[PDB]
Amino acid sequence: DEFLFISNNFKQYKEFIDMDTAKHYFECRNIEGLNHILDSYKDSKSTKEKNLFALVKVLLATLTEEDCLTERTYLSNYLINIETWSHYETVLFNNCMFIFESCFIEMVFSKVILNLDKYNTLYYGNESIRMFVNMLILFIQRQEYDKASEILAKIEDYQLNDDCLYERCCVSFFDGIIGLINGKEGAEQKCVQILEIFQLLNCKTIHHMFQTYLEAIKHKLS
Amino acid sequence: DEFLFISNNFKQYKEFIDMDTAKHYFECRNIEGLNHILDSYKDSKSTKEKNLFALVKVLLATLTEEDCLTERTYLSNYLINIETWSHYETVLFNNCMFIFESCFIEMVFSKVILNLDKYNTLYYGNESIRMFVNMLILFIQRQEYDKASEILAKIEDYQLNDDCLYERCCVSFFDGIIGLINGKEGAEQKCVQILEIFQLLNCKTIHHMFQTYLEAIKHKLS
Repeated sequence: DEFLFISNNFKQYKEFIDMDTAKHYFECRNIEGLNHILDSYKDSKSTKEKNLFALVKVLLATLTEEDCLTERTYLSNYLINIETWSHYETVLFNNCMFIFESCFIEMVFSKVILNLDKYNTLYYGNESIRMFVNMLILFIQRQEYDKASEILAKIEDYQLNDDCLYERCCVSFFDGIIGLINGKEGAEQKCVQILEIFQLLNCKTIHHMFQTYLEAIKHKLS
Repeated sequence: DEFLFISNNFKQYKEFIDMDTAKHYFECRNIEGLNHILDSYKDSKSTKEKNLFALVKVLLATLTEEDCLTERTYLSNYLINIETWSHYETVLFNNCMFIFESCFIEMVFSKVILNLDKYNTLYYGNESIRMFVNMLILFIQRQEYDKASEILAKIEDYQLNDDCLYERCCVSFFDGIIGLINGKEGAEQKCVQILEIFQLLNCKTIHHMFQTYLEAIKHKLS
């Protein structure tokens, strides 16, 4: 029957939806973001309600140049002081890691690296890497090379856990990027080689993405 | 983490809610019933979408003198042709068993009566009985007494199964009703005794329900 119907009681899944909704609400519509904030300050009592309000506020602030230090520091606080990693906090982190300072991001990453393995027995098995790469990108666009390299070394030591090759591809490619901006020896060779392996397997989407990135970095290399 | 988050894929749970929406839309709101039918004939392709469309059709038709024999026959069809019973169909049946012919209902009772035990290991543990009474009243309100007593005899045979005390109370009360309309021996005594036991424990809601029903039957005894 549906006794699993009772397993609806974990209906905080709605939060996930709302967040996700808001995550794309950020794209265009503003006034209903305002409505969102209205409703979520009507219900500003619980910690996750506060988290949601904080995120919507953050997005609204990037939309309208507003300062939002309260909500920013709140989110940073919450994500730093979480003990055990659940998908909720990984979603939240992946969403709002853009306004985070690289120290906080570094610490959060330092935390996920152990509680990650449940994604590795299990799209979502890539959520991990989807996080890692995101971080890396944000470091390279923030031009924090030592911290990026720190992530890379950490991940390469933790490459022992997952033998998935999209991982090793990304770490070698971004390593190549580091060498590229640092002006190292065979960096661009690594990058363009990985691009070559990407298009060779006729995986046109990913190859397009990473080629676009490499050419964007080359452009910014002015 | 949330690997139970992946178990969102059983998101046909929406149907339940949708159904539930209509369940209270039927009480008052018409216009969004019309909107519902609009959308559900817009999407009249899948079987449960068809089920929902049929239910909304049914409710709007009881509200607004429409015939809805087609959708009636559809619902009857679906509820006859399920092999193994799930909570979904208990919900659907409990919703639309009002416009049904007692024949289909009879077969449904013959089918659900075995698949009941998931409710019996397990509000919802009483849902089974919540269905039965729904049937029973509808039989007496349709004035089909022999069928009602027949069902009751079956339930008393299946009383061996569940030792829940709301059951024996209900069957004793309705048995009393049967004796009351057939004019059998000391029936109303049994009824008023059961009501008495209800009100003695100061559970006024249930006692109120069954007393108002009993007085309605007393009235119709003209």
